[PDB]
Amino acid sequence: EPFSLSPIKDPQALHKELCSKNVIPVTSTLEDLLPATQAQHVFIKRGTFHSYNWTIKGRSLNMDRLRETCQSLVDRHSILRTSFVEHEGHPIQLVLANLDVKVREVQCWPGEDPMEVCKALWDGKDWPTLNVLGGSLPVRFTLVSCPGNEHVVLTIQISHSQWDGVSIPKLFSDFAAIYNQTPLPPTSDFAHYLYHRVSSAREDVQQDPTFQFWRHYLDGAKMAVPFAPGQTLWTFKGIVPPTLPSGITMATLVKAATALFLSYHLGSRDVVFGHTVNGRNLPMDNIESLLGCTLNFVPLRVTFPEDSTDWTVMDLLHHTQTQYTRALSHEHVELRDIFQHSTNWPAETPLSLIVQHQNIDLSFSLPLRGSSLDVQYSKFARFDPLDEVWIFTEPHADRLEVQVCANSRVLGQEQATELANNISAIITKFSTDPTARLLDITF
Repeated sequence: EPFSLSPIKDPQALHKELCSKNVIPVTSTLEDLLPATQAQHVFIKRGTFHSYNWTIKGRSLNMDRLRETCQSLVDRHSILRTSFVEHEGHPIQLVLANLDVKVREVQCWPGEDPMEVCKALWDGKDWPTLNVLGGSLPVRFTLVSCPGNEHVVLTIQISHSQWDGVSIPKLFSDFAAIYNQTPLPPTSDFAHYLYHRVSSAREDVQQDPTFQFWRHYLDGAKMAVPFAPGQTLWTFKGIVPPTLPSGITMATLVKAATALFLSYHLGSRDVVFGHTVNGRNLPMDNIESLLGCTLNFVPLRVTFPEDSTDWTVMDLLHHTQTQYTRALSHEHVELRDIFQHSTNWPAETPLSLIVQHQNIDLSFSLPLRGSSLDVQYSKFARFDPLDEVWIFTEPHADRLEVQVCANSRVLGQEQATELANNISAIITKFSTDPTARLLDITF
């Protein structure tokens, strides 16, 4: 039932207020109002904002159909017609309906490159004036054309509060299908994910198997805390794609390497750090395909035995993997709720290190139908960490790329290079000799 999770006594008054301030269209209606998730808020606070860019070349392009497909795409997915604002200091999402999609359109001078126009608008105003919590719809479309309309760039702007690695290819395949006039099966939206989470929660938190699980999982844990800490720095290190032992995933290999790294530097046999889970293990219709950000950042605990047990790399890999798989049915709840209900830690305790293995599409396509129609993908992206360090790993065909992303005040360039180097060295060492004794590992 709509508005059943609204923290606002009167949602319609808020919508009317936004319309009268010319923030959202006056003819829109308010379909729902829900809290934004902690993960959505993570991305918003970090200015996480993308332009997904499609360069379309050929004589077959139908500009009117392209335009109407933008409208139909937004009709289909309510997350794309969502507006975000803050109240009582914490973020809510307003799902709009009766929303007219208006495309920003540019007809270029002869010889003027459409992508260069897109880049100028991006750098000159689109991301520098971004203010997602002001309520302006983050999802909006731009169409930049050369005089013959046979060289065109279509862009889709979007906040990472509105997509994730699993579902962004569905945005593109739905777009193509709508343009190609292929019917699509009905789908659920992000609001329905949120309602389903609440329906599976027990009213008495003490009786909730998920918070019982996290209390048990984290029992006796102490999470290390960085000492007090510029610009966003990305640092990359590529290695030969690791050979996986049977039954062990690439994500496990990366997270086990990170755990060993931390055990050494912290002088600890019991480490807790953050990692990204996809949040799509909830039993609900269309969980695999609904569009939105169901990502979660949750604690991963790795506990090493005493030296006498003489663990091998394989023992660590198996343990690390089950320390993830144990939590699958419980991984969808708010981090601050895990900390409030299942630990003695302050609810607003942040994760200071987050490991995210990208076991998602690394390449994208928009298969628009036409005799002569070439479509090429590219993107612009903003992302600015706060006090945390991110480690992303991308499993390409010719390399596993270890990426470190952190503010230079938190992790200086020489330090980030060393982190990426050490983590990648451990991954390769684990891969090269999975039967090695942990006590014998150096890096």
